[PDB]
Amino acid sequence: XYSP
Amino acid sequence: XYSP
Amino acid sequence: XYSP
Amino acid sequence: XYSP
Amino acid sequence: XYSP
Amino acid sequence: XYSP
Amino acid sequence: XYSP
Amino acid sequence: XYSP
Amino acid sequence: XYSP
Amino acid sequence: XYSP
Amino acid sequence: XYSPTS
Amino acid sequence: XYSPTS
Amino acid sequence: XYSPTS
Amino acid sequence: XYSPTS
Amino acid sequence: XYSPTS
Amino acid sequence: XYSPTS
Amino acid sequence: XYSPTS
Amino acid sequence: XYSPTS
Amino acid sequence: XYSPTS
Amino acid sequence: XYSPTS
Amino acid sequence: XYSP
Amino acid sequence: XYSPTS
Amino acid sequence: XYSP
Amino acid sequence: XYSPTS
Amino acid sequence: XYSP
Amino acid sequence: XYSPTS
Amino acid sequence: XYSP
Amino acid sequence: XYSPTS
Amino acid sequence: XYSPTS
Amino acid sequence: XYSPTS
Amino acid sequence: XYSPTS
Amino acid sequence: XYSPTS
Amino acid sequence: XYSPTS
Amino acid sequence: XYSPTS
Amino acid sequence: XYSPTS
Amino acid sequence: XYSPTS
Amino acid sequence: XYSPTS
Amino acid sequence: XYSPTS
Amino acid sequence: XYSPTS
Amino acid sequence: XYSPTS
Amino acid sequence: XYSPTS
Amino acid sequence: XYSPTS
Amino acid sequence: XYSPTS
Amino acid sequence: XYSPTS
Amino acid sequence: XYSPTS
Amino acid sequence: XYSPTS
Amino acid sequence: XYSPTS
Amino acid sequence: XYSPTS
Amino acid sequence: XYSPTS
Amino acid sequence: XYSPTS
Amino acid sequence: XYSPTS
Amino acid sequence: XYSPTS
Amino acid sequence: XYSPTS
Amino acid sequence: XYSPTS
Amino acid sequence: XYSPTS
Amino acid sequence: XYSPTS
Amino acid sequence: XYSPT
Amino acid sequence: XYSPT
Amino acid sequence: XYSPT
Amino acid sequence: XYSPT
Amino acid sequence: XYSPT
Amino acid sequence: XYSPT
Amino acid sequence: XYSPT
Amino acid sequence: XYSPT
Amino acid sequence: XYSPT
Amino acid sequence: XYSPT
Amino acid sequence: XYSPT
Amino acid sequence: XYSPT
Amino acid sequence: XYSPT
Amino acid sequence: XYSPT
Repeated sequence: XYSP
Repeated sequence: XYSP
Repeated sequence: XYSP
Repeated sequence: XYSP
Repeated sequence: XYSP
Repeated sequence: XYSP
Repeated sequence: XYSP
Repeated sequence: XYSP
Repeated sequence: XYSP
Repeated sequence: XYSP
Repeated sequence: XYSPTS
Repeated sequence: XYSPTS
Repeated sequence: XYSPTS
Repeated sequence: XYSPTS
Repeated sequence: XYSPTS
Repeated sequence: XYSPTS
Repeated sequence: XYSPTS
Repeated sequence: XYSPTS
Repeated sequence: XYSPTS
Repeated sequence: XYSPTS
Repeated sequence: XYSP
Repeated sequence: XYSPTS
Repeated sequence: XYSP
Repeated sequence: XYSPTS
Repeated sequence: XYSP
Repeated sequence: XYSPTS
Repeated sequence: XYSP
Repeated sequence: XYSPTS
Repeated sequence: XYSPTS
Repeated sequence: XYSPTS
Repeated sequence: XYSPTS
Repeated sequence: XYSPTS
Repeated sequence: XYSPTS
Repeated sequence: XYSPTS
Repeated sequence: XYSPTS
Repeated sequence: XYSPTS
Repeated sequence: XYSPTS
Repeated sequence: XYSPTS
Repeated sequence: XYSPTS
Repeated sequence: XYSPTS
Repeated sequence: XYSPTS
Repeated sequence: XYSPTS
Repeated sequence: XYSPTS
Repeated sequence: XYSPTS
Repeated sequence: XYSPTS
Repeated sequence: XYSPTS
Repeated sequence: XYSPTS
Repeated sequence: XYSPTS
Repeated sequence: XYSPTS
Repeated sequence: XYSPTS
Repeated sequence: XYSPTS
Repeated sequence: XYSPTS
Repeated sequence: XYSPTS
Repeated sequence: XYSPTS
Repeated sequence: XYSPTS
Repeated sequence: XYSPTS
Repeated sequence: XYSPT
Repeated sequence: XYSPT
Repeated sequence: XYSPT
Repeated sequence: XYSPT
Repeated sequence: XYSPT
Repeated sequence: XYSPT
Repeated sequence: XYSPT
Repeated sequence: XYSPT
Repeated sequence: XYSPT
Repeated sequence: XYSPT
Repeated sequence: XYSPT
Repeated sequence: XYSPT
Repeated sequence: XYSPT
Repeated sequence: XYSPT
């Protein structure tokens, strides 16, 4: 997986 | 996977 | 995978 | 995969 | 794949 | 694939 | 493939 | 392929 | 292919 | 191919 | 291929 | 292939 | 392949 | 393949 | 494959 | 594969 | 695979 | 796989 | 896998 | 896997 | 995973 | 796995 | 995992 | 696993 | 895990 | 696991 | 774990 | 596990 | 596709 | 396609 | 696809 | 297609 | 895909 | 197509 | 995918 | 995926 | 994924 | 994932 | 994950 | 994770 | 994790 | 963790 | 962790 | 983790 | 994780 | 993860 | 992941 | 993932 | 993924 | 994916 | 994908 | 995809 | 795709 | 596609 | 497609 | 397509 | 962990 | 983990 | 993990 | 993982 | 993963 | 993955 | 993946 | 994937 | 994929 | 894919 | 794809 | 595809 | 495709 | 396609  |  |  |  |  |  |  |  |  |  | 010019 | 020019 | 020029 | 030029 | 040029 | 050029 | 070039 | 180049 | 290049 | 290059 |  | 390169 |  | 390189 |  | 390299 |  | 290299 | 039917 | 039927 | 049906 | 039938 | 149906 | 029939 | 249905 | 349904 | 449903 | 639902 | 739901 | 819910 | 909820 | 809640 | 349910 | 269900 | 269901 | 169903 | 069904 | 059905 | 059916 | 049917 | 039928 | 029938 | 019938 | 019949 | 019959 | 009969 | 029985 | 039985 | 039986 | 039996 | 039997 | 038998 | 037998 | 036998 | 036998 | 035999 | 034999 | 033999 | 033999 | 032999 998760790359905000 | 997930690339917001 | 998923590329918003 | 998925490219919104 | 899918290219909205 | 799919190109909406 | 598919090109709507 | 398919070209609607 | 198919060209509607 | 097919050209409707 | 088929190669139209629609 | 099919290669249109829509 | 299919390779349009939309 | 499909390789458009949208 | 699909490899567009959007 | 899918490999766009968005 | 998916490997974009966004 | 997914391997973007954002 | 996911392996970006942000 | 996830292995970014932020 | 999670990479804010 | 997660193994970044921040 | 979590990498603020 | 988590194994960063901060 | 947690890496502030 | 967690095993950083701070 | 926790690494402030 | 936690095993840093601070 | 292989043995599609209908 | 291979042996399509209908 | 392999034996798609409908 | 190969041996299409109908 | 393998034996998709509908 | 190869040996189409009907 | 394997035996997707609908 | 394996036997996805809907 | 394995038997995802919906 | 295993039997995810919704 | 195992039987995640929602 | 095991039976996560929400 | 085991039966996490929320 | 075991039955974490919130 | 060891956590049985015999 | 070890977590049986014998 | 090890998680049997014997 | 190891997760049998013997 | 390993996930048999013996 | 490994997922047999022996 | 590996997924046999021996 | 590898998916035999021996 | 590899998918034999030996 | 490779898909033999030996 | 490769699809023999040896 | 290649599709022999040796 | 290539489709021999050796 | 090529389709021999050697 | 050891699970004999 | 060890699961004998 | 080890799964003998 | 090991799955003997 | 290893699947002997 | 390894599938001996 | 490896499929010996 | 490898399919020996 | 490899299909020896 | 490779199909030796 | 390769079809040796 | 290649068809040696 | 190539058909040597 | 090529048909050597």
